[PDB]
Amino acid sequence: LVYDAEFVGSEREFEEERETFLKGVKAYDGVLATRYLMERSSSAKNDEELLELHQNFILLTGSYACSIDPTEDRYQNVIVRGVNFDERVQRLSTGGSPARYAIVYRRGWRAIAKALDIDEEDVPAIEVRAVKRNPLQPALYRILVRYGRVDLMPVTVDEVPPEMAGEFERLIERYDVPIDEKEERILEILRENPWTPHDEIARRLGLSVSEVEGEKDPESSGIYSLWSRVVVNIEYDERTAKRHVKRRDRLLEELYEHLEELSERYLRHPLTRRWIVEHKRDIMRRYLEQRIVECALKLQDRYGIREDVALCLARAFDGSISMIATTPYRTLKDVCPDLTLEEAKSVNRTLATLIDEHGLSPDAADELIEHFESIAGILATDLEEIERMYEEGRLSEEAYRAAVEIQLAELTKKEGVGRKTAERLLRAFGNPERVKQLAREFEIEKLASVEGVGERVLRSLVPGYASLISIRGIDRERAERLLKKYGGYSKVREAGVEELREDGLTDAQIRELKGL
Repeated sequence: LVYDAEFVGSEREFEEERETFLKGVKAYDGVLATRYLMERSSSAKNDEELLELHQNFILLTGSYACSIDPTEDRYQNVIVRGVNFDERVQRLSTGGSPARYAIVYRRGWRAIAKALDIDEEDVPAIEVRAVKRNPLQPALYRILVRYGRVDLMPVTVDEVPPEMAGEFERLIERYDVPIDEKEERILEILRENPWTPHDEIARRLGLSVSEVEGEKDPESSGIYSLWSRVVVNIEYDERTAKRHVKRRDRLLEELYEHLEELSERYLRHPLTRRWIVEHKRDIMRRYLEQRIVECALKLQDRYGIREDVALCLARAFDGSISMIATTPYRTLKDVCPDLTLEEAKSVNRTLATLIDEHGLSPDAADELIEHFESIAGILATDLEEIERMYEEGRLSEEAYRAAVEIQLAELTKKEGVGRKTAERLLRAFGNPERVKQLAREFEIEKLASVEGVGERVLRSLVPGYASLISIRGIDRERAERLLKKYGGYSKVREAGVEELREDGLTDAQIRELKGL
């Protein structure tokens, strides 16, 4: 399966990027060496200063990865497992660097390491998908890298705020970000355990992994997209960035200094940086083993896949189920030939949705998955872009018709909304998700300025709009004020009487609002 990229930046820019990449590899080797050590014994798995060091390596790994491709244009033709990521990024509403986008994926680093001709080390991996022992809220960790947030990524366990870990919730709240129904379901689970794995969440909510995740953009739906809304609203702080950059280099030497010292307690040979480079492959198969295996038995007992195949797919994808169900049939079959269509539908639900429910060829299905990754990715794409594509004939007739179907389907699924009204809306604002995002943001005048949009469609889209306007004495203009003022319906419902009478609302209105 193809991995590849091409560097198009200046000679001086070229050397800068390799300095960054090579440091990140040095940081990620920390994460691996600490893991090797703790699976050696009982005591090692329970040594406190060992867990703490493990985490500081993870933080530094994240920091250098934020620093890849600062000008958003040093690379082109980024391919991961046969798919061009340039195109992925350009269709997303905020665009951005396809290099950092590629690094969020298991094995994505291969594309970039080719372009930079990295050969100074065996298996020069940078990975950023650490879950159970992550200092930060995991999903958030990934989205900081995607937007190159050198400034926001902390570089020491000590400086990690409770708002990026323990109460990640305050961060959402501080920026008035709109959240949808599905997203509310997710956060429930995370409220008890913020380090709950995505597939486990998926199991307990009866949803596939891709619905849980979403697209790495504000204009989508899932924990990924939710975070993107947030991060894009924090303004960039040039000073912190500077501080982090001068402080980070020294830490990497200090941490390695700390590892050797501790390593002597559990071995007769110390873990020097030299030993690590020496025994790279040896050190990381220990990690990959259990990972691959825990994933092969899952695919058998939770998915009913023959043992030979389960073992094949696990290996190919470095033990990630997430990655497996973002992958088109033909390529899953390409590396695992005994794989039946039935069995592949069992792992990728997106696939089973367009075939069993919408009714397409496996060919058109693989098509849509290739260009847009998932159902969510189709909805995050502008209706007129879709057309432009088919215009120059990149989408097949069967594929083009289907995308148009799924997009309107997201609107016409509702109570009062019809075909042509949904079209005009996508024409005025681009895509469905931006429409729903605006409806949660309560911009009502802006929406009713479109022809076909009256109170019947506002009662269908804007949450708590029906609830508020059906009150006697309140009008549109007024509903917009109050929902914006307090943020959301229930925050009006549960507001204090002093506050609400301050807004000129009478007791008759308040009683009914509270519902007394």
